[PDB]
Amino acid sequence: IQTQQLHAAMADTFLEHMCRLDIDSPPITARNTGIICTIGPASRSVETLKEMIKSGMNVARLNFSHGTHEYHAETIKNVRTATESFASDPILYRPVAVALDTKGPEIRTGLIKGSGTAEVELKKGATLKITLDNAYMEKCDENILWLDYKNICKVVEVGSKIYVDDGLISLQVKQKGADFLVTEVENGGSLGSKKGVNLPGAAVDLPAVSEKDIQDLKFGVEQDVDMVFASFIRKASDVHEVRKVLGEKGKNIKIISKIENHEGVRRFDEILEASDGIMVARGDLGIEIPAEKVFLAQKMMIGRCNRAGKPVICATQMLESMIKKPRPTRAEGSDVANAVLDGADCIMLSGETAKGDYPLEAVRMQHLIAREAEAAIYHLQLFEELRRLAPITSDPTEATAVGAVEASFKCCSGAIIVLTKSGRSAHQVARYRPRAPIIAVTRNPQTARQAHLYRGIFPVLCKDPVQEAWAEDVDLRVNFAMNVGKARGFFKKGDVVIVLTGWCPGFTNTMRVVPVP
Amino acid sequence: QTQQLHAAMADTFLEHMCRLDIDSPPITARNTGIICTIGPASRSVETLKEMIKSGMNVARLNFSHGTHEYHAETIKNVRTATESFASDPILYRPVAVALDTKGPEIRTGLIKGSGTAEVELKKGATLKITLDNAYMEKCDENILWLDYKNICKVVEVGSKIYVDDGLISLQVKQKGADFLVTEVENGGSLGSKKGVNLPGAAVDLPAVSEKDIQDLKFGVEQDVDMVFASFIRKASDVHEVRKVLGEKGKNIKIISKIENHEGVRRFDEILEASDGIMVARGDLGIEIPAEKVFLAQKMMIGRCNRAGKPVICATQMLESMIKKPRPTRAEGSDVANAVLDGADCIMLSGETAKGDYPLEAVRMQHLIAREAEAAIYHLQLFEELRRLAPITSDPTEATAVGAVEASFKCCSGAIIVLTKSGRSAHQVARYRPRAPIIAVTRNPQTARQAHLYRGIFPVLCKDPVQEAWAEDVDLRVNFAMNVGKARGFFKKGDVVIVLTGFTNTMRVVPVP
Amino acid sequence: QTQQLHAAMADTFLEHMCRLDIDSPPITARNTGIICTIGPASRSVETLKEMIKSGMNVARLNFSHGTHEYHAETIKNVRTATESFASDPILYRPVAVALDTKGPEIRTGLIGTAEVELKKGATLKITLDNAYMEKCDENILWLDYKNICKVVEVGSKIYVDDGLISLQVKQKGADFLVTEVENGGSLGSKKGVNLPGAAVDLPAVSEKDIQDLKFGVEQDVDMVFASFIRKASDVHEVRKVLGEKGKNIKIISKIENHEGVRRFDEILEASDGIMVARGDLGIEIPAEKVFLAQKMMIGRCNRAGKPVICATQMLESMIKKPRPTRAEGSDVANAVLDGADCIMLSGETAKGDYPLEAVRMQHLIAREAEAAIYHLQLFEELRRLAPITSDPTEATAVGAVEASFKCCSGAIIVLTKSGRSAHQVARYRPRAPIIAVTRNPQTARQAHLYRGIFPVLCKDPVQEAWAEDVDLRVNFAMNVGKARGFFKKGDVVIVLTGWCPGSGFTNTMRVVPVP
Amino acid sequence: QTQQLHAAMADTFLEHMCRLDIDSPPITARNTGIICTIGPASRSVETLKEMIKSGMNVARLNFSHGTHEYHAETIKNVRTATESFASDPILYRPVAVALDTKGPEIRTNICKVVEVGSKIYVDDGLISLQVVENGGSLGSKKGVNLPGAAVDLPAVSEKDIQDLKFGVEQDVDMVFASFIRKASDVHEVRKVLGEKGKNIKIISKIENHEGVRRFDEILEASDGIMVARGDLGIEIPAEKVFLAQKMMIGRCNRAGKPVICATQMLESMIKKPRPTRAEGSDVANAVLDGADCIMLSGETAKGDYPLEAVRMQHLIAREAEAAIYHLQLFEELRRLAPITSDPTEATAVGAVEASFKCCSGAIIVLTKSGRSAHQVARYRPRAPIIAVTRNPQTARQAHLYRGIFPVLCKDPVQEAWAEDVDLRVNFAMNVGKARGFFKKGDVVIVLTGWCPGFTNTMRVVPVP
Ligand SMILES: O=C([O-])C(=O)[O-]
Ligand SMILES: O=C([O-])C(=O)[O-]
Ligand SMILES: O=C([O-])C(=O)[O-]
Ligand SMILES: [Mg+2]
Ligand SMILES: [Mg+2]
Repeated sequence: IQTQQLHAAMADTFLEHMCRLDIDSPPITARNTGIICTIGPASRSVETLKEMIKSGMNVARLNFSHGTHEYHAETIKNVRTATESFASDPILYRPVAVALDTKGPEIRTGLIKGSGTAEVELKKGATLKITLDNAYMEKCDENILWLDYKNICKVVEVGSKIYVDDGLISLQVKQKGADFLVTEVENGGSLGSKKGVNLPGAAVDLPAVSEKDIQDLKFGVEQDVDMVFASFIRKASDVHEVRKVLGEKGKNIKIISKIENHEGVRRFDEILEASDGIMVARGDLGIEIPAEKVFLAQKMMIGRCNRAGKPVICATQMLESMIKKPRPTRAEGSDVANAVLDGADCIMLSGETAKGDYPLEAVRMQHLIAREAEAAIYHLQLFEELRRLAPITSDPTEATAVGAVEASFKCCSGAIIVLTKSGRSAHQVARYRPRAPIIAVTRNPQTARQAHLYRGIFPVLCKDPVQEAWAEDVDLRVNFAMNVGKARGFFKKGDVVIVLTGWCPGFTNTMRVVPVP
Repeated sequence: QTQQLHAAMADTFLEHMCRLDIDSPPITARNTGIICTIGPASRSVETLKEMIKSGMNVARLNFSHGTHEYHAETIKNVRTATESFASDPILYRPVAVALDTKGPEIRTGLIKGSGTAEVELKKGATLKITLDNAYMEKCDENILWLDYKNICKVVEVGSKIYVDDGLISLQVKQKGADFLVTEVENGGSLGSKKGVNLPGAAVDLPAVSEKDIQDLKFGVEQDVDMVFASFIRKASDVHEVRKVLGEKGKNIKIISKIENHEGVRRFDEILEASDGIMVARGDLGIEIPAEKVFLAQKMMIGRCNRAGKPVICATQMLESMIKKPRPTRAEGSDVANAVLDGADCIMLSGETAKGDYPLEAVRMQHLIAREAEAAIYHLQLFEELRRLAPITSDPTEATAVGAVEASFKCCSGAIIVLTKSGRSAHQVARYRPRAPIIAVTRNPQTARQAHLYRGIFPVLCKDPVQEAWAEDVDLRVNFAMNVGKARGFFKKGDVVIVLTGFTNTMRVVPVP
Repeated sequence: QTQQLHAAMADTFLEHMCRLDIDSPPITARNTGIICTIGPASRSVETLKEMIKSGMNVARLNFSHGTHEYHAETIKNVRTATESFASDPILYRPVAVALDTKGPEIRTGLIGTAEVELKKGATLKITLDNAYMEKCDENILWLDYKNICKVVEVGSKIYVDDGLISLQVKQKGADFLVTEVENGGSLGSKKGVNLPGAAVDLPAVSEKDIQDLKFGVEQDVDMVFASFIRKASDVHEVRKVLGEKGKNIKIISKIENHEGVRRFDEILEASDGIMVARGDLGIEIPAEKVFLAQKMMIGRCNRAGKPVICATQMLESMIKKPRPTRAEGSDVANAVLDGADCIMLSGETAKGDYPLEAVRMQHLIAREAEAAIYHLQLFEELRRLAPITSDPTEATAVGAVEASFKCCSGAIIVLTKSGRSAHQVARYRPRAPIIAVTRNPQTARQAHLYRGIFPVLCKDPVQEAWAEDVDLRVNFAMNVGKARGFFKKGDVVIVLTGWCPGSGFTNTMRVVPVP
Repeated sequence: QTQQLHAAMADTFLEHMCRLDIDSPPITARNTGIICTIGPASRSVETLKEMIKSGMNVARLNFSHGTHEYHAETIKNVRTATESFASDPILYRPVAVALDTKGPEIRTNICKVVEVGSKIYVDDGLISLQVVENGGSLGSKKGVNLPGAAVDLPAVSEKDIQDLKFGVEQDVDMVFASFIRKASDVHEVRKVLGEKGKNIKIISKIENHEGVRRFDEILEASDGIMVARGDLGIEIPAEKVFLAQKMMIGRCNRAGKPVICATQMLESMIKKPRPTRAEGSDVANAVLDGADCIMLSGETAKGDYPLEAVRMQHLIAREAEAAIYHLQLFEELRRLAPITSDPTEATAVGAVEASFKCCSGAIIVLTKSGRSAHQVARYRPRAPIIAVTRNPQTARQAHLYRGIFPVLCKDPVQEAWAEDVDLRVNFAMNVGKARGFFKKGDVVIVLTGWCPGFTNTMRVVPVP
């Protein structure tokens, strides 16, 4: 039996491509889809972080909706300690990126009985009074809930719907007031502490980048984070507000815009052009818009991101049951596989790794599903379509990238080795979605960390000193990439690989089809 | 724009995705059938009436549990709620009845103590699986009885044993002809009569057991519309089910359930022998690695679409809705991608049998499937189905593919097909048109069995046969006109396709 | 297998080419209409009879020459030869009459069959003095375009005999032109003249054209080939001249210059059809660009569902020889493969020595080319590019063609009054021949403009029961296909009819076995 | 826009036709080679010089007429005219020499192969006979065709053996083998050429039904194919020739072997200064079919306007090359290409893909034998392939492939391979600039090796 679903790859129709998908055809060793994991109490120790990197974590996500600046600074220190514990072997060292997820214009409840882990049961048809009196921030119960959004009574109306936690608890405003709302519980359950609140039909007037967000962003600039997941972005000027706060010191920090509402979907095109990447944050999105329409927004945003060549992240509840169970549901396995088939550069875990009981199992399961799904990609149709929709340009590097991907398909290349300084040449290869893994050799540690945003880029950080002869320096990094693929099992001596370098000390314009040793 | 028609005109699948519009409302008609498992939560006539209104098309009865007395009351309640809408044939919705056989299953004994007595299995503990029937009703943390008497002949040291949907995992360390000491790998609250899986073993249990025979015969007496045959491994298994149904139940459809590696490997011969396929991801996710299930699902749905047989994607599609009133983002995506794969039917098993939100589950499947039907890249699917269609001289196939083509060119409100056995309407559903298929029939069984096919909206006509054949056809056609008008599928001045008669007449007619 | 069905099953156009089999015989039916120019070599009733037997469907009358009496006799002979087969409606082939306009032509003077040798590099003076009209020589030349000096410039090119003689304008006199011969040759009398880069100021419809068009309305012509159409307003002038009496006369606009190509879209919308008139076009634009205009116009006509004619010099060597050249054989096949509804002969039939051999050769090539069409790709593209509409006939038509591919129908039988339902089927280009049954003799004749339509004229009286009248005409189409070899009983065909007497639209499709 | 780039972006072939623009000017480079038959009208050194200036790439010598001294002289005039431009290596265009064999010809055991009622055709099918049907003017020593008969004449006669060895001694670049009917016939030609002429390309001419029926054996055994429509149009029905032409051109494109469309492409230009509309369509459609080369045989040997015929083919081929639906053609050639791990094929297809992405002005290929240039032309790029070589034979033989513009580098080999590469690459830059293919600032694709022997390096560089 052939491997990597190569029999399905030869199908002349997408229907026959489906008919040839073989569970007995093993995939390749390399996994092209990046894995972003949210760090929390269940994954903050250096010990867990080490195994998580070994399990397939590429980006550590820090959710600034919780915790103080000292809490996150320790998380960053632990991430770097666990990551650098493998730095002794540059061939096996896997770079790990650090991502700052902003709180954003969030609405959160108060503390229930005074404990963040405490909870209180709610019943259907019961009455719960929402208050803005700060005398009940930590005195929330089954009858009084405190909110942090002071202007709620001016944006919701009688008969409006209010959702708590992840849309699980629903409330309808029956009575209004100056600083209180009397709502009826429809969908009862356990109400916890500091849970998220959504007002779908309302136009929340909270700042896209609040003062806390500005302070949190400056903290990220000082901690040398690699990217920013900016929450509740609904327009391009919001993306710009984040970039100005990052200022000159953080020019190279990637801004990933999170689409979590209808306006963000409506204004997606202007948002995508202004951002470095997009996150389909299905948690809030699944509450702001009807649940049955979320898959339309996901496939649309991933499609437009592939067309523009910018990274897109599918996130939230991909393996939600693994928070309490060691194995996912069949729906969860399909969701991860379908996200990769959609064309998502990265898949995310947020809860399965931050607080769940099986954080390692969740990361390995994502690694396994993404690997199987990448082989099931209909590369024949995907590559030609990406070719037909690519604007014609006289940029020599873009021609080198598409020429490398085409050559990698013709000879079934073991890898595409790209020597890059900023990552751009490597990104231009990933935009055409080659089957072969992209080994991006760089001396810049930031671009090595940021390379995980693009599908298929395996960044390797060269710590060897710069040779005086440029041809020797190039040959060093290529040989460095050769040893990485050999040691990681991507290729072996005698296999064929594509090598992307420059010809003279500017941009990658040289393409070589070389044997491995 | 509506029906995602701006995306439907894209010349590339990538642009078809880019044009998916959450503000583009779908049509009223919902093409994908919804099969619901009946249990304590949805067994009552009053709840069953709401189930039909919520969008339920097929009632599924899991014979792995319950007596014949229990299921006969379920079937009695299903027909009572269904026939309570029979006073209006325009609005009457036919509901099929499906029997899910137990099959070659492996289940644990009753834990010691109460019937609800559960035990706890801790990771790093030992457990001795036994056949001694003395512990059949005396299971605990140390001993555990199984109903598979040949387990010691197919398993060896180092193999894995799964209990309770693979949530509990065991590793056998020392094997004997009577005892099997094992090491708990995961662990959890272990209950009674829980299913057991042996992935690396070749279980030699009968495909159609003694209990399966009496259940199948019982299904024939209860006039069931279809049978779901569990753990079908080879085409010879399908023939055994057909043999039991015999002459009395020759018209009952056999939907083979693929649940193991052997069934996937022999899917071609199983599909040829069966009337349909159920991708039963529950056991399949335990018999083969979980990360490979989506390959088997997309393979089986594709091959069934290629063969024109109905395929069902099942199990845990909206699992979190058992306890919660809203699904997860992965579950909403799982339903949509199942419909985008090409699945004729989607199923609920626990979300409707024992869950706290059975009507919400059905309602959610209705919303996602209708939304996913409009997002189907009909342009590429039709071309590929035509190209890959086996060449025939059958006049009925040329008429069927002509009606679907004509339904695209004019974006018809529906395709009205007059049929007795349903084969005419099935030949239209094979090419997967966007417009709904209003299949008018007088055969009650045909109207119930029609739910297995995508897009077929069956309507039962109880009018007597007129002497003049042209008089009778015009009545059935007008009965379909009033149905599509009442259900909001089309309106006066809209254009629909009519298929009459072998079926050889195709008409484009404005709605009166 | 036959009709290149192995090449038709190819999944790529390259493999479709690789499977083209010279040993795969085509079907009996020929879908491309053949238009033949009548002249001294083909005007007799006897010769016209053999032309119909050889495959002639439309008779073209070139009104650049001949008087109204000469042409009236031609039509009488055409109708005499055509009606000589009227005794058997099963084998009767309708024949159309087409009037080719004189148009804004420029013609030289008179030099008694006298010929003058023009030498390269010599000086040739073009004058407008009507005193040199009958005295044309190697030194002085007279034209009938009295406004030539105001539209041509110094350095412009002038062509004098179907592009054979080339001239370059060196000086611009008060009422004359001083040119330099570039491509010399034998200069005759009253030869056509082309001014490529100039904006000719001649009326689109001249006084002679008005009378010749009125003559066409009175002689009951089926179509008009309107010469040198350059804009939509020209087509309207032709439509207004035809008036109410000739409202149903199809106007085929002839594209013969750059402006006609540049403004093609406005011309096509206003016309009933298009002719790629490559004679003048090959002189007004560079010859190497003509195939670009030909394939563009044929493509846009296929997209709009309007008839297109490829014309001029398709078998030019057959004027003097009994066999065509390899370039001529390829040209006809490529015109059919491009998507042309009709192919034309103009000279190979009017004055050549082998008029019948030219008609049979077009019939043979068109039949072979029709089988080599990549119907798989063509139908898919025509399907994807077809505007979505709620017209019941359009849905029925595309459904019939789809069904004919699914079952390899032997034919598509269409019952039509005006021809529209048959035209709507032909626009999707089915492989099977379309048998259009009609009682209207004009729609039977005009149907030859559309590819694949085999018109048959039913002379039986209208039955009182509509179902009997439908069954009569359908059975008539069955006997026609049987006698002509389109199918044998047991074959499958598609039948397009109405549903009620007086529905007003073709809405019923039946896949029936052949009687 | 230019080069029919608006029509190139169409998503369907029908829309590609609808967008063909007579006002969209083509590029300067002409990719289709032009083969001209030399005769009394084109043998002078003066005329041959103008013939090269008009666009002639291959000189064809028809050994059906003339003695060895006539043909030996003709080669001398061709080489004299060709080398008259050798003083400037940037403007020198190599010219190939082709030997067209007489073959098993019949000209005015016949009684043992025909029967009563059989057809006999004389001249170019102009006179018909039944054992007179189509009368006419009969000349001396005219060709005769027996369509339904199985002629038992030797595939390679004694005259052919002596004529083929004569080609080996005159250093011809290729042989046009007439009336090839089987693979064993092609092998007979290779044996006569022997070891001394192993590198002489054999182009098999398909002129009868058996040749079409046995086409697959002939393509595998030959270096190239000629659709010789003259004899083919008499042996098989005239209306069926376009089927054989499109079949043979397709199978050659699939196999990556050169194919020549020949005979009567501009036949009326023997006596007239302008072609017919059918002739213009024939040349353009042959290029659209995928023909590597187009031929003239009579329009250049004896006609009154040999130069005008060469320029007209040059103009039509350039116009037709822009009208090719490259989008579908490249995708189909890619999907139908056997999967291989050969770095040169991966390098070649990557260069063609990159040339489409940046609309490159040229694809510069540094090659010794021509293989790397041939592998690029098989994927049919829109951009011209400038093949830089030091081998003079491969420069002449490169004209058989569509799009290859050969340039002969006479500069000495530099010691550092990087300097030799930079020398030859800049040589290609000066050639394309001097010919108007590109200008400074344009982008081109450069194909070289990586070490001082497979071509594996591709560079996307601006024109200096
Ligand atoms: O913020 C998020 O990640 C979300 O809403 O899922
Ligand atoms: O006048 C014409 O018909 C032409 O130019 O072909
Ligand atoms: O001999 C030839 O070249 C021909 O017949 O075309
Ligand atoms: Mg956050
Ligand atoms: Mg005229």
